[PDB]
Amino acid sequence: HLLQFRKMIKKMTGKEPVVSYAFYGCYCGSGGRGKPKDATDRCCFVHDCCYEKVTGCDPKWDDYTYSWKNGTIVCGGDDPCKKEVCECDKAAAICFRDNLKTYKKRYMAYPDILCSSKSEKC
Amino acid sequence: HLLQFRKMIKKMTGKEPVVSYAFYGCYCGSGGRGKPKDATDRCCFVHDCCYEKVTGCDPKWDDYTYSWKNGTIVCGGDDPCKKEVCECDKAAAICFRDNLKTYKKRYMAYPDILCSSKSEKC
Amino acid sequence: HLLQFRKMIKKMTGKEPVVSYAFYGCYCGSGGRGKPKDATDRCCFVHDCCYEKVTGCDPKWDDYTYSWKNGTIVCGGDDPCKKEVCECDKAAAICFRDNLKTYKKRYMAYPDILCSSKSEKC
Amino acid sequence: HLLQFRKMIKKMTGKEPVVSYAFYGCYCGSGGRGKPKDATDRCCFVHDCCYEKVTGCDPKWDDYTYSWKNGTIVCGGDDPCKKEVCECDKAAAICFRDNLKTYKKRYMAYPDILCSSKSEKC
Ligand SMILES: CCCCCCCCO[C@@H]1O[C@H](CO)[C@@H](O)[C@H](O)[C@H]1O
Ligand SMILES: CCCCCCCCO[C@@H]1O[C@H](CO)[C@@H](O)[C@H](O)[C@H]1O
Repeated sequence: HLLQFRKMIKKMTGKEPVVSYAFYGCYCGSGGRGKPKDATDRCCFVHDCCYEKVTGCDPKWDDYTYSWKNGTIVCGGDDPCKKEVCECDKAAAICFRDNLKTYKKRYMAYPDILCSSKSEKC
Repeated sequence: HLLQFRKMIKKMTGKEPVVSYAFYGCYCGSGGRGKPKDATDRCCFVHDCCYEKVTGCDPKWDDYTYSWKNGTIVCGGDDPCKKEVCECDKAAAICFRDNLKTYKKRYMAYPDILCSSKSEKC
Repeated sequence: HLLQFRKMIKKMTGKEPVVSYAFYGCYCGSGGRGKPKDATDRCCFVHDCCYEKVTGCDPKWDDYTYSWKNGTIVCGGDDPCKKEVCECDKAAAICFRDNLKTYKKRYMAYPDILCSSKSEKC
Repeated sequence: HLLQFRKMIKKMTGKEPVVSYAFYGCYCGSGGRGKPKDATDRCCFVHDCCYEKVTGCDPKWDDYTYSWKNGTIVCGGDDPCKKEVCECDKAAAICFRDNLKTYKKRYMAYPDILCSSKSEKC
């Protein structure tokens, strides 16, 4: 679920996801188009590619089980699909954390009309 | 150029493109996500696939030359790229015209958050 | 803080504020222009007028103290400014609740370009 | 009309208005909030104040008549209202031209949530 993803980003980043990542660049918002603006935007591009590979369940609205075993997110459960989407999220949150240093405010709330016409492939 | 595309849609549809198509469904707005809501939305999905195939120029901001020879849009010029994008637009405008009968007001200004998580491939 | 405001709207409305109100009409989004589209949009117009009257602090990013004493939001604290902005929020959330019946989906994510040219005065 | 305004900015600035000014700062986008970010943003703030003074017609969607007599935009017509809005536009385009030197890319597509809470008065 996006609300679980949100909690992962918050803890690993220290920022309010809805304000800082929900509309960042060209891929963090809903969908995605053109070429990723930067490192953080690439995180969203990859996460987008991740959700598309998920077939058995709904990555957006399906709840998955996870824990913070030793400061790190650990995805569990017997459902390989929901765990699959949990890993997509875990990887994205860590991706945001690693590239926090290159985070540009000019990119949050970035207008999609300004995104390149040719989109990068997963 | 989107402003030329707009003139094609207006003449072939009789509607103000900025109001009636700029935010229609899941693909007519900027970018696109999930599954096309309907016929008209499919027009935008295809047009989106069209602009992605264009490599040599900018489909969004590059001006191309065309004429209305015999009530039909005719794309000209020596530039194969700009003409290529002109055909993308010409096809979309005609696509809107043919499916005008299935146009649903409930779909203009459609919230992207409600679009499917798995997007259709070109 | 907007994140506290968001919690008020959620509890009083039952809807995710970021999806259902962050882009509603002509005033709920950032800023505001033209004439309020409907009742819900008027809630935002008034809330906008409320934040403009606040002088001593930052209504958007300043945290205020409040409680849910008896199913109703109660604003506290010794700071008259922060409490002032808490009341702006409290009033807006209740405003959304009372007009939930007239909430129109066609208005969430409403394009600002379509908003009237002459804006109503506070 | 905004489409005429757009042609003025293009000729006087050499930039695509929809990309470079439609989302610049805190006032160039639709509506406006807080304090102008810079000189260019002030152009939009003033233009905003200009459109609000117009009463007899629609500055956004009403067409006015003008010409480029001697490299300079000249507003004509017998309609004082439409001419009134033509001057608002003419002044803004010139304003953009004069401050092109201070144009900051970090400000195009600027997130309105980051705009000051107290808006400047016309
Ligand atoms: C009125 C309800 C407010 C709930 C909190 C919403 C927080 C997100 O707010 C949104 O941020 C976007 C970019 O970040 C902007 O483009 C939108 O104008 C703004 O509404
Ligand atoms: C589609 C036409 C866009 C023309 C470029 C406009 C440059 C920014 O111009 C702004 O446009 C707003 C709407 O976005 C208007 O409400 C404002 O009057 C104006 O400041």
